[PDB]
Amino acid sequence: MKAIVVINLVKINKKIIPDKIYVYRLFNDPEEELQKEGYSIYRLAYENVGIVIDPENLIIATTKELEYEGEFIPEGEISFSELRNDYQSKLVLRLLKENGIGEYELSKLLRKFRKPKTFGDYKVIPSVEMSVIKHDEDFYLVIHIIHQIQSMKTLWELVNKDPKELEEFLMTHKENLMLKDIASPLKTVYKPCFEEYTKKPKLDHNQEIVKYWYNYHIERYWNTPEAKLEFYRKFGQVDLKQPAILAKFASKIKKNKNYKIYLLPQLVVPTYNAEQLESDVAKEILEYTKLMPEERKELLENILAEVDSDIIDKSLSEIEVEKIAQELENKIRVRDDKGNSVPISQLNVQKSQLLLWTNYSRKYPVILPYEVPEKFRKIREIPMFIILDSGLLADIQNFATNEFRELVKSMYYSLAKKYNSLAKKARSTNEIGLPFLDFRGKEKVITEDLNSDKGIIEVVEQVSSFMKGKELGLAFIAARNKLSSEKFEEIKRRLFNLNVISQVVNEDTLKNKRDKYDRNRLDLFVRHNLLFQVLSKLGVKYYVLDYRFNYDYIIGIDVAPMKRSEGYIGGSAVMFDSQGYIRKIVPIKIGEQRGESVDMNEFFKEMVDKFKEFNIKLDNKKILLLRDGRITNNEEEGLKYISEMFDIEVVTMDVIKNHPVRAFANMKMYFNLGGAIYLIPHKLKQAKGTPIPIKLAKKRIIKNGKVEKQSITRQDVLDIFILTRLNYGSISADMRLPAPVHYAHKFANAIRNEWKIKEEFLAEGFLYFV
Amino acid sequence: MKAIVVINLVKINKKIIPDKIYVYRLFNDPEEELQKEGYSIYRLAYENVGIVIDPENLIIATTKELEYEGEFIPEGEISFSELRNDYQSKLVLRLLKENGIGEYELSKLLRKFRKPKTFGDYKVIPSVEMSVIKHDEDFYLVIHIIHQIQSMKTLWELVNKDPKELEEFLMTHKENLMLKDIASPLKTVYKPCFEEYTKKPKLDHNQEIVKYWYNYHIERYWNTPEAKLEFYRKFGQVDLKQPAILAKFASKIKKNKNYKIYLLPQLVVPTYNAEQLESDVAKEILEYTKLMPEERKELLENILAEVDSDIIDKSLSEIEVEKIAQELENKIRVRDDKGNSVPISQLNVQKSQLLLWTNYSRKYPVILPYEVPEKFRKIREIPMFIILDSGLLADIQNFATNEFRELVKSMYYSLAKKYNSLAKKARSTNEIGLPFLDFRGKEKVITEDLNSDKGIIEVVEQVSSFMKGKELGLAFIAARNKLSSEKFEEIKRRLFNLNVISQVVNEDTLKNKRDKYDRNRLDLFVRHNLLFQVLSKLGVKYYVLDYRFNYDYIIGIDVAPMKRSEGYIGGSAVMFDSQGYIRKIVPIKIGEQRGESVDMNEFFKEMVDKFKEFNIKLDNKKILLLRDGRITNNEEEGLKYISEMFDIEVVTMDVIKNHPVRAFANMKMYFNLGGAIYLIPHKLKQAKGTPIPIKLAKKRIIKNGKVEKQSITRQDVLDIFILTRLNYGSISADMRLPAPVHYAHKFANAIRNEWKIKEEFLAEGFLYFV
DNA sequence: TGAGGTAGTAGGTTGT
DNA sequence: ACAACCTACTACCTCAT
DNA sequence: TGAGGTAGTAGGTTGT
DNA sequence: ACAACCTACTACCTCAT
DNA sequence: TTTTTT
DNA sequence: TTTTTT
Ligand SMILES: [Mg+2]
Ligand SMILES: [Mg+2]
Ligand SMILES: [Mg+2]
Ligand SMILES: [Mg+2]
Ligand SMILES: [Mg+2]
Ligand SMILES: [Mg+2]
Repeated sequence: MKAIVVINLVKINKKIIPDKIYVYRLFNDPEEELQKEGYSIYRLAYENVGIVIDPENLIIATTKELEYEGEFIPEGEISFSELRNDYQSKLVLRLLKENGIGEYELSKLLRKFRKPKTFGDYKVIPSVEMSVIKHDEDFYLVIHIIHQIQSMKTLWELVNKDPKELEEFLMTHKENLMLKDIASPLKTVYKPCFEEYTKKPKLDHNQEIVKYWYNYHIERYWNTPEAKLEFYRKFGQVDLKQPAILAKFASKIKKNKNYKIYLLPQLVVPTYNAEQLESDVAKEILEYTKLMPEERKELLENILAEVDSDIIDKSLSEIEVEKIAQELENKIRVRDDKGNSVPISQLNVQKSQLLLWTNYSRKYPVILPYEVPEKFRKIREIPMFIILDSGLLADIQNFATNEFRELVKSMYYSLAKKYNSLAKKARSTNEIGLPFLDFRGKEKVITEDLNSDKGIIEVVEQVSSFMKGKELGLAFIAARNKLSSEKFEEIKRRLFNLNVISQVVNEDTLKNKRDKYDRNRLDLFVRHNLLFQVLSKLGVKYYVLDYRFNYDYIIGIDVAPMKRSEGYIGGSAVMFDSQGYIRKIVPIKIGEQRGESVDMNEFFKEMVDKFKEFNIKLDNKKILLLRDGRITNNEEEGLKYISEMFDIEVVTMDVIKNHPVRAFANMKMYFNLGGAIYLIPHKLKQAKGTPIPIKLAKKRIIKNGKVEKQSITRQDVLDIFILTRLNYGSISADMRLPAPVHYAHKFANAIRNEWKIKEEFLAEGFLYFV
Repeated sequence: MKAIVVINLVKINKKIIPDKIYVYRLFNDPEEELQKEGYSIYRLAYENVGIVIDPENLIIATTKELEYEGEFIPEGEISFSELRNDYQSKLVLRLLKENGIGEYELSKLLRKFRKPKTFGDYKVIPSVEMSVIKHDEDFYLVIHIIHQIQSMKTLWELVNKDPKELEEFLMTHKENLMLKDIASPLKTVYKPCFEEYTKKPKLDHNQEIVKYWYNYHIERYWNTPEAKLEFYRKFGQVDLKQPAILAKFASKIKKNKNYKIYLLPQLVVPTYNAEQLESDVAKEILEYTKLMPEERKELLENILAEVDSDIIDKSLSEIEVEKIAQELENKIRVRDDKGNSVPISQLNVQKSQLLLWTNYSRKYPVILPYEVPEKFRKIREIPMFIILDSGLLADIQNFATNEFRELVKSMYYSLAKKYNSLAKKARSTNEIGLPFLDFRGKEKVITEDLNSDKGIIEVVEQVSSFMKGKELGLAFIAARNKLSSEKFEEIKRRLFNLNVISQVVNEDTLKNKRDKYDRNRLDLFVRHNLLFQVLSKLGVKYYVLDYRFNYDYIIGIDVAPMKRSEGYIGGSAVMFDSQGYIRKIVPIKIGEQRGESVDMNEFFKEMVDKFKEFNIKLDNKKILLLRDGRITNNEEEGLKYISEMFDIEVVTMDVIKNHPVRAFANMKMYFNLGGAIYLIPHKLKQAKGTPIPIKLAKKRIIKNGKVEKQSITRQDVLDIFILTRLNYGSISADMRLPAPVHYAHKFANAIRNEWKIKEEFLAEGFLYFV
């Protein structure tokens, strides 16, 4: 099918294209030839109305003649047609500013129809973001409406000038509080310092220090007789009862991490966080930053109407989109009562209703898991523990215990008996069957304070003592609402170290997610999701795709920052076929690295010993590589080297999720724009908000040490959309990313927290990190 | 016993002690109140004849009145007696320079009796290093004679100006070559850039670039008409046939690692490395930097004789040392023919002659291993592989194969049969016994190019295919001389991943270490060492100490850098007793960190689940903690927190191996100086050189959250000396560091290369990283 | 990389 | 010219009867 | 931390 | 005012007959 | 509802 | 000397 939709793009008149472009080459960084801190090769090319076409060799392209006080050589001339499309778009975007078409102007135009509002102590201000895209031979401007939230009160006029209140404020927001200094014209963000173990802030009470810093702020920046008037009006006199906060830089470009700083809690403001604000106010600050497609369309049309210039057009652009058929969603292969491989279509049911029979067994068909792991043939008995945070009230603890026990016995055991016996065990003897989750007897319910080291030590000691001689166990943790991080991660890591798979539920769910009719029971949605997630963590694949993929492997790659270091960690997820029609999932860990660039040589070496069929078994094996972000130049250069030796053919694509392009409709679709493909694979069930598409770009084929660029066809889009529909963490899931990228992200995040179990469950689809 | 020895210390006249010391406090870094190049708080205190007594708060102590162009406050006055001993010593050292007693003067005085020599293209220059120590109430100056090696030829006049020769030089020293720019007055060191995979340098041939850089060097630094004369005399004209080398900073303080640099191979020199120089010249450059104790004594006495000043004395100092008895070395507990526990004393044999019977069995007693791992009760079968680098000649390959097979069968199997049968298997049935190392049949000898990725892949494939269904194997690798790093480590890591323990021998050993009588056999020393190391890697402890230690555990801690990251890795080694008389070794991995400071909270949490007896079983457990280096303030602060909860008592000591203090004698001894203990535990078997002592300092006791400083007694020194004599990597070993620190270093280095086997052999004494 | 020792080259962290 | 210390790498030299 | 979506705050790497 | 993307964290809102 | 089933 | 011993 097809349709016509309106997108937030406006055409650009061709008269803006420059006639003559000069090219210059520098010999040294402008920051060193001269001495002006902050000056870079990009600022020099910006001030001359130009772009940087070679950052390594310092080669820039300019419209005017270069006005530089250093050393350079002119490399000649160039025409607009000899630049690449990206640089053409960047140059056109730069030229749009010289005609008054800038973000500073369009934001002011927008703020005539949407006014900056004030909620509590914060202000929300609309703004726009502008980009340029070359579709075929015409340039289009992309305008995206965003909001910014700022604080109108300093840290002094927030705690009512009581130092103790400042102490509570600093201590209760220890993890994620940052202070921005507004008295400076750089607006640098700092982080407060805290004492180890004992917590508590690090204040210093000394009048001389505060006097020196206040006078330094006056003298260094506002060094005119006039400016001191607004300095005294904005912040007042030199308050002396205010302590000084120990703080460090939030960034690291300056480096030299011995730079102590003293912050006066009178010239700084908190940045923004809804955790430090009342719920009734956070509800209305939100729902103002989210706009329906119609509101965006009317606002953009008004902005275009109130622009007086020939350069840009007066109406938004319309594009032709290709709709996605409904039949594509219903392409999964579940297994029925007997043990067949019936499509889910021929049961008059949808994927969401997959465990409705376990509570009724009279109105909905009985549906059984498609795949069960191999180690469950020998493993038939699994201990289960219930851990409860002592910070909850007794009624909540009893409710959580009862809910966990009922979930295990009433819901899981029915499936465990209908699968193991009714459909399997042909004559008193079968091999693969669902295990048994004990929870039997006392001393398996642990009630310790999970927010302290002593409680965690006691919990670990108890579980380890009970776990002697065993190899796989399950745990249900009922945690409090305010459980700090580095304690959640610690609990999960120390439980994984004993080969115990854990599932955590927080207090707010146990108190506000009660059922519709029976208000003394957990909601059906939550219970079904919990059972599905536990089954997926135990290695059971409840359904598989009915699609037939043309490749032999599908690999997703992602990179995550380290916890306490300056480095990065790579992670990947690999899906095999062995016929095309059925897939498995195995996570692969790539080593540490210095930047966001995966060493493709070490990845394939690690992907050879973890295999049996090799990458060159008998003939050429085709590999599909989806990259979260973009394929860097080093990754592409290192793929030709692998293709030279291993004799494989790689097809690489880039998946992007943060782009300013929007389509003003609510349906699953895709369209081709600027050489890339924008795909909306999901539908929004909430009233307020606009769906964010997925950008597929830069498809290329590498073989025999050669790279050939290609264009994305319809089959690739259909394959990506099909891979989108494979989620093992939620039955009623409508996600955006494809499965390999989605699970590579989670595996990288798990490695960041050093969550490893046995290295042998990973090979058979155990997904503890899901 | 006792003796009197001469140490390189000279007394200092008390008249130098200052009368009045001023104290000042700054408000901001002098690099920011003003704008200089590298001005710091330490340079400011140096130029005012003073020290920095508080770096965090910027509090400095000065002798003169402070002359500063910024903001500061005087904190009052202080007397010399109120400073700590370290700051008193630093102040006295600073005051020694104002009287002409500096390194620049004493080095010039020394260079009258030792002249700077020239070997090949390098120059060796003597110099001195000076320190100050306060022993009881008098200050002593420590003078240490060192040498410096510099290059008198640029990179241009080293390759005879042939660009191809320059390419060969750059490619053959790719790993460890650095270039220092001598045309600059900062003498900054750079590292050349190379192309990935394909290797080869990164040169740029362009006359304009070389002209610009040469003129920039002339203009920026030597900006006087006179200086250009020596610039033209030193380096010559602007040579134009010289390419430009791509290079980056060797350091990282500047950061911003996109700042490429172009180096002219005419203004830079190699720094120094004996790998790039002829062997006959490297032999004579060495043996000139090493001095016997007598030469050092005469040189220092001459230096003191030719000093005209009252400030320092005219003769070296004499100290009273306590000798170490011979009986202490012979305190190991080996096990005899029957299987008893006789001390090695009652056999008329020494530790080195521990396997002389396996070749004679008629002149020396038969000696059996004390301990054998528990996993060998079930394991009775071990595959053995022989891997040979294809870069060796055929005769060397055959010799290596024959030597490995003979080592396994003639030497090991005799022990394996005398232990398993003659002494064990009382009635046809025993449990613990030595396994069998196959090398059975062909297809267990692998000959592939180990310097390339293809050869490593093939080797891994073959070993993994043969290793199917097994759990422990052994490998002997015969590698070439020039085997580059990152290939050795890769081979070891990929072999460990298959649970194969490897031992590597290089080509130079197989060609020059032939036996005395039979020149077609490997030397006895090398063969015995190889067998001992293999046995230790397999978990067999051939001997244990006869000492009785007063503590329950001994823990050694070390920190190592990361390979591709900016971070650090902690490692530790723990020795248990369970009675005080016997010891086991278990390595413990501490997590990643940002600096050289181990998180003591996470270490003890990891040391609880890896235990069974806990740190608080029934009563107080004493822990001894030896730190490689020094205990940082954060580590000490985090130990009181642990002592508060876990109810343990920790005794911490600092072990230092790089200090300028020397004793002019050759015997095992120790003495007390400046509050620290200097211990010489080994004897030098080479003619040239002086033994380097071990500095034990800063003993302290932590319990109930309280820290009490203590003094090192004789029992602590005896314990450290006894722990020194426990090495499992060499039978004829006389090392310096204690065993826990020595093995913590190796475990940290192994973690740096990610060498992990199964996490279950680690807990029971396997030492694959030794 | 037989392993330990004594010699060099370069760089980093801590201090409190 | 900020002291003390760590780390990585390279080279020779000696070991038991 | 039921899991996914849409909204904010801050920071980093790549380009070639 | 260097684009164009990634990461970490926080908050609400909706889900299957 | 602090289990079954064999 | 590209093994035993059971
Ligand atoms: Mg990414
Ligand atoms: Mg990700
Ligand atoms: Mg989860
Ligand atoms: Mg260390
Ligand atoms: Mg070490
Ligand atoms: Mg070794």
